[PDB]
Amino acid sequence: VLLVVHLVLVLGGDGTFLRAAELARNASIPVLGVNLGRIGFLAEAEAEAIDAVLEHVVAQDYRVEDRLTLDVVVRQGGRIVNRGWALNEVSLEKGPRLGVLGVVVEIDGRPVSAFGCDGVLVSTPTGSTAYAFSAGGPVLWPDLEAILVVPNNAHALFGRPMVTSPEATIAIEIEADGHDALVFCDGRREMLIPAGSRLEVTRCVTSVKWARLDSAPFTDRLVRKFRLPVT
Amino acid sequence: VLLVVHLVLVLGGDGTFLRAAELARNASIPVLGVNLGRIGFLAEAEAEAIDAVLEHVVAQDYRVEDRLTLDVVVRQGGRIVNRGWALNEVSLEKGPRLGVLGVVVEIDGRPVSAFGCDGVLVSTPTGSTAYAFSAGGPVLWPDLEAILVVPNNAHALFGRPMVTSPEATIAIEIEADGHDALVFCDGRREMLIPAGSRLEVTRCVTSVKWARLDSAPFTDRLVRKFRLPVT
Amino acid sequence: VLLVVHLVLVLGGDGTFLRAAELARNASIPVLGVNLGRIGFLAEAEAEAIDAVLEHVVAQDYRVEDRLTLDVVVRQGGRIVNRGWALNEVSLEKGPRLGVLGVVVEIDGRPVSAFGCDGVLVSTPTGSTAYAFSAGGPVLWPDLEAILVVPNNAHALFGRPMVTSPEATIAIEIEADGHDALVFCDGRREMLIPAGSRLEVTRCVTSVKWARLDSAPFTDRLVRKFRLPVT
Amino acid sequence: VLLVVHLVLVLGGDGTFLRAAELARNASIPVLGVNLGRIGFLAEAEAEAIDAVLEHVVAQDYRVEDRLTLDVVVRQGGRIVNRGWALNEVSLEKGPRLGVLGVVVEIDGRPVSAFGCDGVLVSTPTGSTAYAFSAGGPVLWPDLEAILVVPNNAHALFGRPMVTSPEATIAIEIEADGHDALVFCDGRREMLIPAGSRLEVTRCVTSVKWARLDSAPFTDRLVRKFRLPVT
Ligand SMILES: NC(=O)c1ccc[n+]([C@@H]2O[C@H](COP(=O)([O-])OP(=O)(O)OC[C@H]3O[C@@H](n4cnc5c(N)ncnc54)[C@H](O)[C@@H]3O)[C@@H](O)[C@H]2O)c1
Ligand SMILES: NC(=O)c1ccc[n+]([C@@H]2O[C@H](COP(=O)([O-])OP(=O)(O)OC[C@H]3O[C@@H](n4cnc5c(N)ncnc54)[C@H](O)[C@@H]3O)[C@@H](O)[C@H]2O)c1
Ligand SMILES: NC(=O)c1ccc[n+]([C@@H]2O[C@H](COP(=O)([O-])OP(=O)(O)OC[C@H]3O[C@@H](n4cnc5c(N)ncnc54)[C@H](O)[C@@H]3O)[C@@H](O)[C@H]2O)c1
Ligand SMILES: NC(=O)c1ccc[n+]([C@@H]2O[C@H](COP(=O)([O-])OP(=O)(O)OC[C@H]3O[C@@H](n4cnc5c(N)ncnc54)[C@H](O)[C@@H]3O)[C@@H](O)[C@H]2O)c1
Repeated sequence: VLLVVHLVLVLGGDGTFLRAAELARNASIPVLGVNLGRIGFLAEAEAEAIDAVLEHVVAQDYRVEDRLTLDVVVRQGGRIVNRGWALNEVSLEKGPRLGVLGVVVEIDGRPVSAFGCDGVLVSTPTGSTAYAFSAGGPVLWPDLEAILVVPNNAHALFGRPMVTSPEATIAIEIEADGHDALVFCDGRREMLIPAGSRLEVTRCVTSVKWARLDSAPFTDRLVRKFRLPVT
Repeated sequence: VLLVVHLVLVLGGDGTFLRAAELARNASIPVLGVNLGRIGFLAEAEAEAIDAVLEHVVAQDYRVEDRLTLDVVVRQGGRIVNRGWALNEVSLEKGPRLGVLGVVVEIDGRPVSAFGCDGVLVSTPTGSTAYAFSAGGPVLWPDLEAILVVPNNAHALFGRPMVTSPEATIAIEIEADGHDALVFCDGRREMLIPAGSRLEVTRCVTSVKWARLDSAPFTDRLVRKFRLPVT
Repeated sequence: VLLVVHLVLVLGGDGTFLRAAELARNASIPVLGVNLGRIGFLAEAEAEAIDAVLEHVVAQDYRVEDRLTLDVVVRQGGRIVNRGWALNEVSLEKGPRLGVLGVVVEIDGRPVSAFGCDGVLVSTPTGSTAYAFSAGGPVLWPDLEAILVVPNNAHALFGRPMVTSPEATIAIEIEADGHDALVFCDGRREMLIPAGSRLEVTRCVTSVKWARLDSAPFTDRLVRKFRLPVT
Repeated sequence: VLLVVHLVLVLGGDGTFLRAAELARNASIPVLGVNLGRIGFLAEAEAEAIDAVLEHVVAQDYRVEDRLTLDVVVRQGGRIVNRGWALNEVSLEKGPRLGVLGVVVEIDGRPVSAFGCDGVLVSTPTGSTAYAFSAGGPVLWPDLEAILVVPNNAHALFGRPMVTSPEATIAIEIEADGHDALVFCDGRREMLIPAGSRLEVTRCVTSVKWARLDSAPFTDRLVRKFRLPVT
């Protein structure tokens, strides 16, 4: 049992959760998280109804559901040249003081889209209401089994989000003649994506573990924290 | 093994499968079909290499996935007054020479959003590439197990497509105080919705049955039928 | 100075202005109105501080901008068979118990896109916050001089809203080979469109006349009527 | 008369054009540009029908139309702390190895939207078919008079593009507690946007000059170069 702060417990926020989640996954030990004042999505609770929280983790009140989390590898011609993971997503991204980045999205070996773009977001349903949400994404209910593909500012006619089945092979091909790209996962863990390389995102063998205290619907979080006028 | 035209076999189009597959639906027997010149999505075989198909119908060579399908009934407080099912999706539609239709959208029995609109769409993943796509909805992998909610011309701040978990219950309550609506199922099977009714879609217990001949990736159908510019 | 209810004065709603403003339209005399409790966009005055308004109607204190309005006629090869005008917009709409409507979209007499759909919308900038908004269209500043094209539930790769120059001619040719459609004007004034017709909208020579009482910024209307979350 | 390369003439592409355009504006001298093989939007011609090009610039075949171009100022409390311009746009942007950037969009002194975001794109109609296009933007016909406001990946419920009248005051307020932001214009001319600062985009007194050789419709460029299936 462990704590990361301002079974796994975390007392802070979404930023700290995906920080939490990293090891909690790593150690196949269910993560648990509670808000510390600052409003954030992923946190099952606020820092106000506390005692019950801790108590329930001692009284053993929660569950662990297989949240899709993704494994990312960059490989240089046959040759895996880098590996990663993320609870939220794998953000393919261009440098900042740079221009449009050339990229090919292939799913299950068919290239579904090519374009110039800020980058590509392949996100879990678990993180469907983040950046991918930012990029026009649909909301995915955390318990789905699927992969979310949402391009980042694509100079293209077609960039409609695609949601494929949990078992497919998403590939971003980085143009040779172009620039080194970037990958960040859940906000951290940058890696370099050399031009000519090729991203490849897939489901990771070990999903992370999500400790539900209130076994209530996503619909209850989603409206309250986003402030949906359900009028 | 029956034949239908514009084991189940059909020589027509999308509405011929929905017609064909309609009857087979009750007769538990997997649907299979050939597109008829003019672009048709769900046809595993086309109006060009039709003959060759036959073999799979004679040797009975293909496989069947239980595609998520949806069950719908309109109810006025505890009184289920009608039910429908769908291959593509279930569109609630306002009267035809009418105006915006009054609405509150509930998911998980939780109200997510209220508004006037053309209406709201509830789709099977396979229907995400039909009406829902046109109406602003994302692409879902056909083999998915999940439900898609797309509001139809919603005079709203937010009408983002929602991809729900198959273990859900989507319900739209129709304004009593206003006009009676319409509901369609696979675009066919229209039904009349009393003002004040409550729409309610859920994962259908009896999937449709699919005759897959050539086990290629969905990205190959999606590309040609949609003619995706990987330009 | 005439009064209409759910100088031109009205005590109703958006469709009461469109009704009121309708007749005044021929009578060249600026429209002015008060919203009636339930949210109404175009009302420069509301159902709360109504009385105070009056002054501007008695002292005749306000000003008039010539809001771009549009002229529409349906023609079958050189034969203009009907015409309409609009405050908000001009929606081509498919038959009501029908299916997708066949279409080629031409702007500047150049074909930009073809498809089936619910239909296509042509709007005055003031109509961009009405149907066109709901149908996927952007917000245009009301005082604009420009025309907005928004396709309505278009089974297409690309149906991006188009904001054209007022010095243009937008034309949608309706499939002959298929079904007859419908066209509306301010949602009212429906017209029947023969299959094969050719829709043609252009900058209307005779703008509507606007009675602006309180010279505030449009962002103040837009915020309250829309209730924009600057949260 | 002057040339920038691989009255103003330019022989290269869109990248070089907005490079061209900078001074050509600066020296109130109409810009003119011709493709040099590499496909790009803004260039009136290709490097294949050349002689006529040059010739027409000597025979004086073209025109100069007042393309909206924008003036940008960043000011530190009353105090203008930096000024800019751009033919395309003013891109408000967060650092790259950073997180969501806090920002308030006010038009004509009413704050229309606040959110966390990659940044804000305020673009001319002249550049409507670029990044703003990337960010979900509508296409604006170059000759319009308007300002385009398109947020860059906003963690917000509402980020609908807004098109206001040419004479309004767009303001992005950079949160104090946040991070220094960035501005790039047409790809160049970076400037630093300190937290607590406040962006302010407006029409620049001197529009740039666009030299039309073929006085044809935008619709002709737009379909050909984008490859619109107008089928
Ligand atoms: N929308 C954008 O422009 C943007 C900026 C970069 C990062 N992000 C997301 O933020 C996450 C990291 O956050 P940060 O601490 O680095 O701060 P940040 O400045 O990058 O902003 C992140 C915001 O998104 C929220 N968030 C994080 N993960 C989420 C999720 N899965 N679902 C819903 N909301 C979530 C956080 O609470 C915070 O409000 C990344 O995993 C990425 O998904 C999106
Ligand atoms: N686009 C719209 O706004 C709209 C309006 C009416 C109904 N529909 C759709 O019509 C479908 C039934 O089609 P129909 O054969 O009766 O003809 P139709 O005249 O209603 O037009 C259907 C169009 O959608 C295509 N289509 C049908 N199912 C599809 C699928 N699952 N994936 C991709 N494309 C598909 C057909 O090829 C055809 O081009 C319904 O499932 C509904 O989704 C769409
Ligand atoms: N949302 C849709 O899919 C849809 C379908 C039918 C027609 N319409 C719109 O209906 C409008 C006429 O409205 P109605 O009074 O006859 O009632 P209605 O029953 O057709 O609903 C109109 C709704 O749009 C609002 N509205 C009307 N004009 C507006 C404007 N210019 N800006 C912002 N909001 C506006 C009204 O307040 C009302 O909420 C037409 O101009 C058309 O744009 C929209
Ligand atoms: N879509 C994106 O993700 C993205 C990336 C950054 C820059 N841009 C745009 O590109 C421009 C600068 O181009 P760059 O040479 O630095 O290369 P770049 O790598 O930034 O890509 C720019 C692309 O946009 C095209 N372009 C530039 N201005 C345009 C316009 N006004 N309308 C239509 N297309 C245009 C260029 O031809 C090129 O294909 C900037 O002004 C900005 O508008 C957009």
